[PDB]
Amino acid sequence: VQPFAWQVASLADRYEESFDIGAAVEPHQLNGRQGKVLKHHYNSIVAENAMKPISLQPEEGVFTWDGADAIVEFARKNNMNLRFHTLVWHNQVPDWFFLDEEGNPMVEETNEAKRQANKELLLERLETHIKTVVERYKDDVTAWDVVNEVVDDGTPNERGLRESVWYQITGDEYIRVAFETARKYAGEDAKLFINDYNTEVTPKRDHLYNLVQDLLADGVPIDGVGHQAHIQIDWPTIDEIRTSMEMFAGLGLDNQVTELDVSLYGWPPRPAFPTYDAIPQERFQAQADRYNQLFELYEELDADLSSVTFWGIADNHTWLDDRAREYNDGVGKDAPFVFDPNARVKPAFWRIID
Ligand SMILES: [Mg+2]
Ligand code: NA
Repeated sequence: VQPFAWQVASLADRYEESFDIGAAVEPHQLNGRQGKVLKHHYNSIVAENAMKPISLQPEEGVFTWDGADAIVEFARKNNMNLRFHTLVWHNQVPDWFFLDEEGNPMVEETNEAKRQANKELLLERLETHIKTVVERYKDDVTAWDVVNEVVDDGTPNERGLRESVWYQITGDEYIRVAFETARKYAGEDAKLFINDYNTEVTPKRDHLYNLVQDLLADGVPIDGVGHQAHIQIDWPTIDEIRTSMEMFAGLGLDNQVTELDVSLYGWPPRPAFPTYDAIPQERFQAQADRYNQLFELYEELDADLSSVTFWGIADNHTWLDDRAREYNDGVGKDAPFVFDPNARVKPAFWRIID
C-alpha cells in the first residue's frame, strides 16, 4: 500500500529551481478530494475545458465566465500560477464566429470582395474575443496559449499549416492577429505561447519551427512554444524531445510542457486493458523508468524550460480513457499520471521525486 499524495514530498518543491509543476483542472475538482493533491504538489494550474472559446463566448456578446472564474479564484487563493488555454482553436469553438452577416458560412462564399469582407469580420470578432478575455484575466494569467494546434500533422500546403476554417478564411492572419491582440491588451511582460502536440515529430516540428521563424521575422510577439507532450512509454525518444526544445531555445524562445501524459499504450491505443485493476504492475514499472528519463531531461534543460503541466491530476480522470474506449469498443482504461485513482503514489512518482 503506497502512501497518499499528501503524505509524500512535494513535486513543486522538488523542482522549485527548475520549473513550475502544473495540473489541468475542472471546476468540480476544486473541492477537497482533488484539492488536497493540488495544493500539496502543484504551483500552477490550467483549465482543461473552461477557458476554451466555446466555454467563454458560446454566442456573440453572451459570455459564460463562471467555470473560468472558479478556476481563477482557486489559483488566487492557493497562490498558483495559471496558464490560459486557449484563445484560438479549431475545436471547442462556437459556430457564430464563422457565419457571415447574412447568417451563411463564410467558407461557402465565392465573390472575392465579400470574402475579403468576411475575413475582416472574422478577425474583428477574434480580436474582440481576445480583448474581452484578456482584460478579465490579465493579472492572473502567467502564460497564454495564444493559438492551439495551428500546424498540421501532414503537409497539405508547403508551410505545413492546419487547414481549419481559420486558415481557409484568413490564411495565417488569425495567428498574427491573435498574438498582436494578446500582446496589446495583456501587456509587454505577458508570456505568449504557441501550443501543439507532436512537436518532437518531423515533419511537423520543422513546419512549426519555420512558422515561428517567419512570424518572429515579421515582429509577431511569440515568447514561447508549448509542447503538449501527449506521449507514450517509448515514443518519442528522449533525444527527439531534447532536439525539439533545443531548436526553439536557439530562436530565443521559452519552452513549456503543457499537457503531459505518459500513456501505457501506443497509437492507436490498442489493445487497452479493460479496467485499472487489470493493468499489470509490469506496465507501471516501464512507465516509471520512462518518467525517470523524462524528468532527468527536463531538469537537464531547465535553463530553457519554465513549466511542466500534466493534463490531469490522478488516474481516475483523464481524456486518454476516451481514446482507449474509442479504439477498444467502449472499454478501456489508461493510467498516465504519477498518482493512482485513489490519489496514492505510483512507482512513477518515486522515480521523479528522487
Ligand atoms: Mg529520477
Ligand atoms: Na527553468
